[PDB]
Formats: sequence, C-alpha cells, structure tokens
Amino acid sequence: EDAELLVTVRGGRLRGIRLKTPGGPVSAFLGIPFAEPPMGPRRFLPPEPKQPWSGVVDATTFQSVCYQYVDTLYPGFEGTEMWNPNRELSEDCLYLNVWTPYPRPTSPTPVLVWIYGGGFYSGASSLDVYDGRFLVQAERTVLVSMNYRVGAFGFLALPGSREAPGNVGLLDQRLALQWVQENVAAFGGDPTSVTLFGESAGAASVGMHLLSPPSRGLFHRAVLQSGAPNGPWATVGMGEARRRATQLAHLVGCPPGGTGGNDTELVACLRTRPAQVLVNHEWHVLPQESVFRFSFVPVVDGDFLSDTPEALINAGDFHGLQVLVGVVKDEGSYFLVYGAPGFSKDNESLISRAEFLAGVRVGVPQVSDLAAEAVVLHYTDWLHPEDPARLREALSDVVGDHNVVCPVAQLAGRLAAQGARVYAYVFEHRASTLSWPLWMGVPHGYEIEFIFGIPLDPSRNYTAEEKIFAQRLMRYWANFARTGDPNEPRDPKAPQWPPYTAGAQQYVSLDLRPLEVRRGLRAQACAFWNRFLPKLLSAT
Amino acid sequence: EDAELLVTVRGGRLRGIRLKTPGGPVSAFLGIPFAEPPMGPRRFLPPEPKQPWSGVVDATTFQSVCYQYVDTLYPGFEGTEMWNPNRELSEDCLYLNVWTPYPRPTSPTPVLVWIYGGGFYSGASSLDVYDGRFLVQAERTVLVSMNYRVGAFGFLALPGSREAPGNVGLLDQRLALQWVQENVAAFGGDPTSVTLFGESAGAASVGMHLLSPPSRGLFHRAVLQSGAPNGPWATVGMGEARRRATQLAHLVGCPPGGTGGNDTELVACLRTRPAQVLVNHEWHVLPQESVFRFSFVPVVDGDFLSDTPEALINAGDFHGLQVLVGVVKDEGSYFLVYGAPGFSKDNESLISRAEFLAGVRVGVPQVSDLAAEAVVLHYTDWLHPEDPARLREALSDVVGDHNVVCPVAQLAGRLAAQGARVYAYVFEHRASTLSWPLWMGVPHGYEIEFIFGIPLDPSRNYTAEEKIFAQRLMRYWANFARTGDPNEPRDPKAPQWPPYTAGAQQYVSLDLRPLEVRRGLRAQACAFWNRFLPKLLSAT
Ligand SMILES: O=C(/C=N/O)NCCCN1CCC[C@H](CCNC(=O)/C=N/O)C1
Ligand SMILES: O=C(/C=N/O)NCCCN1CCC[C@H](CCNC(=O)/C=N/O)C1
Repeated sequence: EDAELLVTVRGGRLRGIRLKTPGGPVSAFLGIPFAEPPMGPRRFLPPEPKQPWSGVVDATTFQSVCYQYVDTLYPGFEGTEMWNPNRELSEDCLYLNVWTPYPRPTSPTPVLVWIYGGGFYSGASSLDVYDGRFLVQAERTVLVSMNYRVGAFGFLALPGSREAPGNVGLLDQRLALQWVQENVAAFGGDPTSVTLFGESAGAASVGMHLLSPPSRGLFHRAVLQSGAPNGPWATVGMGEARRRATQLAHLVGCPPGGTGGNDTELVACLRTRPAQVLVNHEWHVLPQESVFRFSFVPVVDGDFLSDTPEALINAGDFHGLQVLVGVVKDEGSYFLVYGAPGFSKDNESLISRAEFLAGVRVGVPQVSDLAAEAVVLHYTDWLHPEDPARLREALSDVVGDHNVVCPVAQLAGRLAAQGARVYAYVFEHRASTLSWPLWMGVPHGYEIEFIFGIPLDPSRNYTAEEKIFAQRLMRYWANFARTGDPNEPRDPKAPQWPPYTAGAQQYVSLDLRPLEVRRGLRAQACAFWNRFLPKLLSAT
Repeated sequence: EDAELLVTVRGGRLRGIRLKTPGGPVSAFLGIPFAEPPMGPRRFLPPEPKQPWSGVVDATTFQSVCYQYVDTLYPGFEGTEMWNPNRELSEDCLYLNVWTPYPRPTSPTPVLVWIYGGGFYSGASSLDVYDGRFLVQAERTVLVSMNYRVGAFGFLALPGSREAPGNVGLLDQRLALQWVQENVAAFGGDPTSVTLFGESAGAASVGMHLLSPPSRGLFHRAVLQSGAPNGPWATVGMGEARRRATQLAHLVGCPPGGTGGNDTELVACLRTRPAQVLVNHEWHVLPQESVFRFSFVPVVDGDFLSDTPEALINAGDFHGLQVLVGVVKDEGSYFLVYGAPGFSKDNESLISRAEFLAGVRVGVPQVSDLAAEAVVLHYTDWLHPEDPARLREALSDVVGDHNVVCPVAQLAGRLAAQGARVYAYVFEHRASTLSWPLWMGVPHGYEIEFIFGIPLDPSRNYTAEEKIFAQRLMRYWANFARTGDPNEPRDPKAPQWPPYTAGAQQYVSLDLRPLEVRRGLRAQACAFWNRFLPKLLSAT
C-alpha cells in the first residue's frame, strides 16, 4: 500500500493507481465522479454536483464513455478508430481524471485541464492519445481531464424551455472546473494557476469559457488547438436548434401521433427513448448534405453566451489573459474523405475539376452560388486550373481555412489587439507512425500525440528525433502553463518565440527543426473569409 | 538629280526627302493626302478618297495634326509634351507617310503600318518617337503611318443618323489601308504582306480591324502593344454615345434656345462651330471624375462592328492569322498622376490607405461599392495593408490590369484557342533617359522608342546596350512582319520565343538580358477581372 495513492476530496476518499514512465512513476486518479449521473428525468438537464459518498471509491480505471456515434467509415483502420470509444457507452459518464507526479508535489503546482474534441458529438477522456502520464512526469505538473455530454444528450436544445435548455455539455465542463477549484489542492495542484487546453471542439469549448463570465473565474490561461468558438460549425441559432431537436423527436416517434406538442411533452417523450435510439438518428436531422456540420452544438440562447461568439470576441476586454493558439499544416485533409467526391484514403485522391467545384459546396455549405464562385476564384491556380494534385490541396485548404485556420486567426488577432498576450504556432511535423495516406500531410488532430508525450511510450515505434521533439513541445506547453510564456524563463540559447500581435502576426513553426518565426496565419486566404465573404452575403 | 525621291501614285506625283541614319540613308514621303479634307459639310462624315491632282505634291514634311486636346498637366515636361502635337492643328489632317529604304527595294517588300494611340482623343503620326527612319534602314522594310480624326471629329456619333454615324476615325484608318493596297507597290512594298501594328488606342484600333470584315481583307498580320478592342475604355454603347454627343452640342450652344433638337439640326449646328470650341468642351461631356474614361471612342453600332468586341472575339475564327501582343511592366503608373489622390510625379507618391481606397474608384469607375471592395481584397497585401509603397504599386496594378493587361490577355487567349498563332511579350526595360520618376518603372508607351530604333539617333544620350537592345527589338518586329514569327529562321542558336497558347500561356521578357520564357500574363489578377467580376456585376 502506497500512502500517495490515497486522497480525500470534499466528496469522499479515492484510491488511485501508479502508472509507469521510462523516467519514473506517476500517480493517476482515473474515474472520479464529479456529478450525479444525468439519467432518467435528469436527461438533457444541467449537471448536479456529485453528492458525498461513504467508503473508498475506486479510481484506478477510466469510467464509461458518454453515448456517442461510433465512426464506421474505415473499420479496423487505426487512423479513425483511435478516436472511437475505448470504454463501454453509458449515460453514467460524468467522471474526471487527475494525474499528479511522484512524489506528490509539496508546493502548489500549476494545473493543465484537457478538454477533448470531436465536433460536440464524440470524444472521451480515456483515449490512448490523451494519456497524461508522460506530460506530468516530464514537467511535474498536474493534469486534469473530464468527460462531458456530447451529441443530443449534451446539446439538444429547446431554447427557452427548462426541460432542455441546451449547452448542458458545456456546464459539465464548468462543473469539472468548479471541482478543480475545490479539490485539485488535495493532489498538489495550484487552483490559482489553471490552464485550460483543448483541441478542435475542445478548443472551441475553451473559447466559449473565455466568453462566459461564470466560467472565467475558474481558470487563468487558455490554449486553443485547431479550433475556436467563432467557427461556422461550433454554434447554432435558437430557431435552428429548435428545428433540429423537433426533428430528432419526430424520427424516434415523438410526439406520439397525435398528441403534441409543447416543449414539455416533447422532452418527456424523448426521456423515455433508449439512448442508442437517439444516437441512431443523430446525423439525420441537419441538411444531410455537407461535411463539417454537426447536429447538436452549443446554442446561442442568451444564457451561457449573452450573444454570438463573434460579438463577444469583438466587444471584449482581454487584459491580463495569456493565450496560446495554433493549427496544423493541413487542417482539412482528413475531413475530405467524409463526403467530398473523388476522395479516398486508399488512392491518391487526384480529383478532377468537376469534383473540386462540387467539393466546395460540401466543404462550404449553406452559401450562395455566387459565393461559391468567389471561393473557386480565390483557390484556383489559373496557370494550372485542371491539375488534380493542385485541386486536391486547394479543396483541403478551402475546408481547412473556412473551418479552422481563419476562425482561429480572427480570434487570435482580436485577442492580442484587446489586451491578451497571444502566442501562435503551426504544427508542421508528420508523425513517422501516421496511418493516414501521405497526401494528407499533417492532418487535423495529429499534434495531440506529441503534446502528450506519446512518443515516449517504449512500445510505440517512434524515432529518436520525435522523442526529443515531443519533449520540446511538452516544455512549451508546461512553461505556458507555469509562466504564460512558452519560452524558458532563462535559456537564451533556444530560439525565441515572439508574441502574436494583430499587426506583426508572428508565429513559429513546430517541427524537428528549431523554431522559425513567420508572419501571417494564411493572411491572404483568411482576408477572403473574414473580410470579403460577409460583405457579399449581405447583398444576396 | 536624285530620281529616287520622285514617285507617282494613282492620284498624282510626289516628291520626297532623304533622311540620314548612322547606317545609311532612307527615302521618306511625308504628307501624302489620302482623303479629301473633311471640313465644312464633311465634318463628322466618313472620308472621301482624295481626288487626283495636277503637278507634284510636296511630300518632304509632316502635314497638320488633327484637332485634339493638348495636355497641359506638366508644361515643359518631356514625358508629357513628347505626345503633344508638334505641327499646327487643322481639320485638314488626313495625310499619311511612307518610309522606304535606299536604294528603293526592287522585289516586293513587307510593309509595316503604324496606328498611333492617344485614347481616340489625341495623337499624330508626326511625333518624334514614331520616326520610321531607323526601322526602315536597319530591317529593309516599308513603314507607313497615317493620321486619323480623333475626339469628336473622329468619333462623335448620333447613331442611326446620316450626318454623324460615328467611327469615322476608324474609317480614316481603313481608307489609308485601301490606299496602301493600291499604292504601296510604287514604293517597293508588297501589298500581300502588310502587318498592322499600333499602341494603346492604336492597338485597340488594330484589333477593331480584325473584327471588321471590310478591314480584314486589307492586312494579314496584327501587332497590339498595350491595348485591345475589348478594353473597358475602347468602346461605348449606342445610347451613351448619343448622350455624349447631345451634351457636347449643349455645351457649345446647340440647338439654339428655342429650336428643335432632332439629329439633323444638331449636326448642322455643330458644323458651324469652330473646331477649337468643340475641343474646349470635350472633357466636360463626362461629368464623371475618372482616369482612363475617354469622351468620344468607337461606338458599337452594328455597322463597323456587328456586335461588341468581346462578342466578336468569342465567336470568331482566326485560322491563318499571326498576332503579336504585349504589355509593359507598369501599365497603370503613367495615369495615376491624372486624378488619383496623393499622386504627384515630383514626389514619391507614398499614398495612405485612405488615398488607395479613393484611388480605386477613380481607376475603376462605374462599379458598385461591393465591386470596389472585391478589388481592395484582391490587391491588398494583408500582412502590410498600410505600407504606402505597396499601396502605390497596388493601385498601379489595379489600373494597369483592369484597362490594359487583362483585356489583352483575354484577347490573346481567345485568339490562340481559335486558330491564330499568337506571340506575347512583356517589356521590362526602363530607358536610361526616361524623364518620368523612378517609381513609375516602365510606364505605358515607353517601349515605342525602342521599337522605332530611336536610341540610334546620335543626338540622344542612350547607352550602347540600349542601341543593341533596340536593334534586337526591330529584328523581332520585322521578322514577324516577314515570317509571321519573331524568331530568326536561320538561327537556332539564339534563345527561342515560343508561341502563346490558351493553356501554357507563354511569353518572353524583353529587356537587356537575353530572352526568358515565363507563364501567365498576370493570370491570377486577370482571373478576377475576366472571370469573377462579371459574375459579381451580374447579380448587382
Ligand atoms: O468527421 C466527421 C464529419 N466531418 O464532417 N465524421 C462524420 C461521421 C459520418 N456521419 C455523417 C455522414 C452520415 C453518416 C451515417 C451513415 N451511416 C449509415 O449506416 C448509412 N447507411 O445508409 C454519419
Ligand atoms: O491620360 C489622360 C487620361 N487619363 O484618364 N489624360 C486626361 C486629359 C486631362 N484632363 C482631365 C480631365 C479634364 C481636364 C481639363 C481641365 N482643364 C482646365 O484648365 C480646368 N480648369 O478648371 C484635363
């Protein structure tokens, strides 16, 4: 029996587990309940705090994954199945995990809180690439990661009603942040040095917590990897969220024809359906004809968000806030095999021009035909307008710029010019173990394994360069967690990472080569999306 | 007695003059009347052929310049006054000039026919930079240049009427071409090998002869330098030409206060006014403030042009036609000192972004606010959106591409893809004796002095390399006159000039360095003007 694997929190006592690392052990507390299981009549409702428990809750294993769609596009394929649930599904899923070094930190230590992505319809804290044992061992920090309700169970919204207010999946993350405020000290973690970091929808969640006052008091720094709240995929209007919710009810037989009708009989009917039935009809309510659109996302109800994320970013004071932000080199390549014609991970996806013009309508949905022409103009090399290899990478940029890179640069510039110290990066190393095809370059999501030190796992066939490279990135993230500056507070030998400003727009390239400063997060392409495209669609 | 300077033509006898070049003499016949003076009741009417004359018409000096506006922006400045009239103004101006080598060619020789530019409101064949004395000596060709009516006298149009049909200045050029068919043999020139070459509005004139069936039978090859018939300034609608003609009549007091204003009494009132009075109100016919918009241009009437130049180029077969087109490196810089805010030839024109925004409306007139913002999008470096030097060259490209480079590249593409062998160039040498400021680069029109071999004039301070460079250019132009191919037929040793195709889009840079092949006549920028902007203006 180790005295360090025993911890008492406000709810009760826990028994953790000792994880091994090629550089020393780590104490892990996997599966801590932080809310009452949102089951039965509590479905679609905001979370309630987990009531205290007698005895010693076992905290040696990941708990269940929240009910979610399982990707079946490429069965057996590692590149897709690494994001699928690796524990069984359940609505009883509101559990968080806490890693802490060995020996336990004696003085208060900075805390990193991870928020998984997955388009607000999937994801789990238990995925092998979110293993925090390597980041906690090498940098002596405290890492926390929670599970939040995805899909309809987390974001079905009948706005105005109290049976389904929406954004309850965001409140789940908030409750885990409130839990960290009250209990991370028991693990050696400093509740006054909390750094949120998430990827994709997780990064969009981090941004929505920057713009929600009740969440701002629970953390002090932010890291948004390949995502932002102002993206065209991360929010939905009240009327549209109502239309999608009523559609889901109809697809599962609600209301029982004919009874109606009001929001209180609809949610009551939805609460009687098995969870898998609700998931079986999730991709069945939206326009049905576009990659990158997710059915149940955060709604702008006026509650969690007083206004749209774009408005709150513009009219917001960000002094005293430090933000690390960045993207990958090829954000859109992995999304093109999910509907874009001519694309297939098992060939070269050398699309024709007809497929390119059709792929733009799928990558950029709900736009006028005139607006589609402007995208084709901006993204065509008119010296080689029919080269398949160039058309493939253009559509990869069309989708990458519209969904990730330009919503991120817009946010980053607006933050720096309004008081926030901002640092920017672009991940430009393709893992030597990557299972996706070569033409996808560095796809969306494949920087996470390096931020979490996964190359240090001796069972994985990573190179010596990637091992040293992962240690560099872990120091960048941890230094930003400790000081708010990814540069070491003393080392002048390592190249300097200059802050990102709305004018200079400086960022660094993260790869095996030393740091290199560059200007412009695709400045030309993003001027089309952020500046010109709204002016057109105003004049339909 | 030198019987060389004595030539008889179908109309009578002429006596010429011997001009000296550093490499030999040349026989010149300057001032040959090819039409009855279009004065009195013949003003605004199509030209009548010159009736035969008794005696020996003197042909040793240039005749009068057609009545035209005189540029007074920079008095005494070489850069502007080199294009101003250098003979007395008169409506008696329909005269042409013929240079021929000494000794006179015995076998038929190919002939170049020059059509001067000047926005259809100015220009004259007598300008020093159009001196054919060097092109004829060095290449043993026949050069012919005529005068045509400009301004209201050449292009005032009350369409459909008999008194002012319009395009009579283009008919003046046609008449000089029919005269070349009937009399060029007398000078040693082959009427079955005549190649038109013009610049700016002259280049647009050459193109309008390709698209007019009666003119097409009078020449075999075409050269268009920095101008094309499909430009936004080269033509005007039928109803707008009527509006401009009636406005000019009002400004000079026509019709008198109390009489009707039908077409036959309007022109009768215009014919009684002194020519200088019509010229003094030519620019008040456009109340709009805009660089590059000229008051009286060729009208699309159905007579000289059965449809618009853009329509005829699209539906035309050009097999058996050799074309040589090209532009200068900085087409629009010469015109920004003519109304663009913040621009002055005597400072650096480091304009502010406000001035760049205002200048776009003046360089691209008659476009919606939504269309101007698209131009600002395409032509702004968004990493340096306020750098004055970059904004200056941006506006220089905006104006140069909209008015010259893209209408030409559009024409060059449709020609090659429909039968015509096309060669393309970009003039990139700035004259060592150029008087315009350094920041204008190679302005519009400053390749002409090298095509005409003016650097060989011993009275000028050109460099030795410009002498050799001018000789090389004259060889290209004459070869294309003989062969239809600017490359020397007896030499694979020199760098080769590949044709211009609608796909490869190859051109060469003409400068002191040897030939260099490049691809794309500013293809990215021209896709905005030729492809997207019509789609934008169609949806209003
Ligand atoms: O990454 C992303 C999206 N980016 O946009 N993943 C989306 C996963 C796919 N999804 C949407 C497309 C439709 C599909 C359901 C089809 N399933 C069947 O069984 C059909 N039988 O006809 C679920
Ligand atoms: O090359 C180009 C075209 N670029 O578009 N030249 C344009 C010809 C110049 N023109 C501009 C507008 C009219 C103005 C006449 C005013 N003259 C006065 O004396 C007024 N006193 O109030 C001179």
